[PDB]
Amino acid sequence: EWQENKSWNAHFTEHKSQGVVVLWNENKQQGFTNNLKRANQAFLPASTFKIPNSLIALDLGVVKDEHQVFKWDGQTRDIATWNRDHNLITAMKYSVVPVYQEFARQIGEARMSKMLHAFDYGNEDISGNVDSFWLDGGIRISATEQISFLRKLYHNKLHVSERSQRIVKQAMLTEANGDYIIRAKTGYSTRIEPKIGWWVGWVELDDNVWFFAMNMDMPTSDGLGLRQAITKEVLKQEKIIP
Ligand SMILES: NC(=O)c1ccc(-c2cccc(C(=O)O)c2)cc1
Repeated sequence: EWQENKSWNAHFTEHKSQGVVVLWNENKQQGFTNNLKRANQAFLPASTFKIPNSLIALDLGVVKDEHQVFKWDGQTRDIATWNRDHNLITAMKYSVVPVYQEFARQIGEARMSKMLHAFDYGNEDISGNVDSFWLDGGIRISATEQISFLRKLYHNKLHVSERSQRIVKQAMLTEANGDYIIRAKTGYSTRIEPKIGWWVGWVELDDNVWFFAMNMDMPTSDGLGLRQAITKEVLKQEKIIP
């Protein structure tokens, strides 16, 4: 079941923004959104693709564990935190594209395609460069499809090892306190219009889990913080978090 709650539209417009938030109550098996159509609108995943990319790299032995160090290749890029050594945890944290492009080249077209078919991930189309298709290739995924994929990961039901799924869920850790845990990944798609931002993941409570997927128009990088801020306004209104 899916319910549209148009009162949530204010969380976008009052931030001078436009987008969709999708929530899924795991215990009750019910979904909610401010915009049913945009909840099903398919976009480039951009850096949210680091979730499936991590899983594939781990399960094929491209990445040995969350401590293996991926050396900076010495090229100075415009994002300062990219110009250093990383492991899987910090590469996720800082959304280090060049590390994951190396992952993708080592995975290769055939294995990448097979894995995304097995994951039932979006349109399963990797057309483009093997090392940039999630940024300017043919792959597309909607917010509700992100939730489908995340629910499989949470329950260790994807067609990779349990170990691989546990490690990626560790690398997705974003916030934790006495009230909730958030495991999630941001995305920022700029190479093809429309420019958008993503935030997808879930909120762990003592007695339930709330999955979420949001995207929003992102004409400038100045609004990137709104990905989390808008989502948290929805979570607070629904009393999922204080
Ligand atoms: N102007 C830009 O092209 C640009 C590109 C990427 C980032 C970035 C880098 C690291 C983490 C995140 C993030 O959202 O978590 C975003 C910022 C700015």
